[PDB]
Amino acid sequence: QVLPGAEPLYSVGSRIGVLVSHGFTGSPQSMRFLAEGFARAGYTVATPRLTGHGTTPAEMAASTASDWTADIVAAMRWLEERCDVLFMTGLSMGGALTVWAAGQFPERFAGIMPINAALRMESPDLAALAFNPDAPAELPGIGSDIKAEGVKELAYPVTPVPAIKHLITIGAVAEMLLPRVKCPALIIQSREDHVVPPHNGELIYNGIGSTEKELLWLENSYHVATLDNDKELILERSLAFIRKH
Amino acid sequence: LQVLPGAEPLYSVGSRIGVLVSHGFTGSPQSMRFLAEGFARAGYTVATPRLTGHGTTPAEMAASTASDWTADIVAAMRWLEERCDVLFMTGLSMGGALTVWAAGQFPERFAGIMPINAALRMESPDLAALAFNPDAPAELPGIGSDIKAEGVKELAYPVTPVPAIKHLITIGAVAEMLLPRVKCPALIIQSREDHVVPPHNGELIYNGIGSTEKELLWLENSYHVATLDNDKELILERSLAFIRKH
Ligand SMILES: [Cl-]
Ligand SMILES: [Cl-]
Repeated sequence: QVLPGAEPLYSVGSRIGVLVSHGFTGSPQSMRFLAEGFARAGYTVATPRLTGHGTTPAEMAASTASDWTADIVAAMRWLEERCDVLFMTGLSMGGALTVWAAGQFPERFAGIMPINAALRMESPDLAALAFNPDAPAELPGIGSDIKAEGVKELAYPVTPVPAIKHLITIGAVAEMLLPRVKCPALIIQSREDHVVPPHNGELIYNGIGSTEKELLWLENSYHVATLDNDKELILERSLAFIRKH
Repeated sequence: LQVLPGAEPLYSVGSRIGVLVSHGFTGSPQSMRFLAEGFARAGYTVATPRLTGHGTTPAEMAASTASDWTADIVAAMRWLEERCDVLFMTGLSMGGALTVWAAGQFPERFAGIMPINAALRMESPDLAALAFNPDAPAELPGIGSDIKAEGVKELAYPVTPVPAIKHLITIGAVAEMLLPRVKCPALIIQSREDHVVPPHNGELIYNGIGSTEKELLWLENSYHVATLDNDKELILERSLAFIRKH
């Protein structure tokens, strides 16, 4: 059973496609505005629901980084059916999957837009839960770090402790893949972010092999930027980035 | 399954002070045997485990994970705690990343650690592109015996099983992120020249741990599998010295 509001978005338009990925404990709700923005400009758009997300925390507890990378591949194949040119964007772990897909399939994307990508969590407490034989099954949730007032994210209200190692793994693999990324990149990072360190944007800008790259700092959003004050700016810049690459 | 000849674990019961000795990815206890026997002849209780999927077949290793390997280190820690009041841990490559992981994960538990050429950051795009690759082969060419001393052989698999690669990187990253939590005394042993794991890994550890007592020992005459190499004697001697003094 899919929680209401967490369903995936598949829209068919032109032969230019965009893959949009949400992050860890979240769902396609956090990406909907953006996804809709691209479909409305006429692009084909795949915004998958990642395995164990938008259902229950227990399901997520049993999900892995192999599932999630397979979800991105499956969405790339859906786009390659409909499309000649692909872009990918994503929030947080979705932004790490974006970097991962572009390093993994270096010739396949015309461009990427990672947003607050979670390559390095830099958290000793989080690392101390990855393989803790004495840890609770769940902690309090990671959701709704948003500057704009009265705005809600559909995400689990808790963090499933067995899934934590898989977040850290996707980030690590994406960081090591950075020099293999060569497509144009628009790296969007919140200047203040209380979930993923802002330095991740510099990390990406400084490590990729792309010759065409820009680091765009968001001044009016925290972590969930795609639902925040800068959501419209993200859409505008990303539409211009698509149009020009 | 049958354990390969030479790949048997080493367990030795001795005093109230114990040492957990961990080998690395595609390797086996044989690469740690010289060190482990040394600590046992000195009278210490010694656990040198055979990691899940290792010293059997590359197919069994393909089915083994980082949850398996950290659970192996946890059970060796439990075996030592039954027999011992004080614990140390040492290990080579992924076993040295596991040594960092256990000292960060259980910060009061160890009196000291000696990671050797610890594999926290492989810094290899080619490896990272095998981690979740839907088109990769089942096996690659092996990583075994990067050894400066001529003639010396390591008992490690002759191939790298591709699916196990994601777990190597996971352990290294979790260890790296735990570094500020490592507080016990540390002897970080690193080969100055290493064709497997970047040498800068020793600096990374030295600079990131919270330990007030720490030493970086650079090995001038060994490559990666230093526990088998020209500097093996120096490593045993300084590790025994480190144990007596902490
Ligand atoms: Cl995330
Ligand atoms: Cl290793």
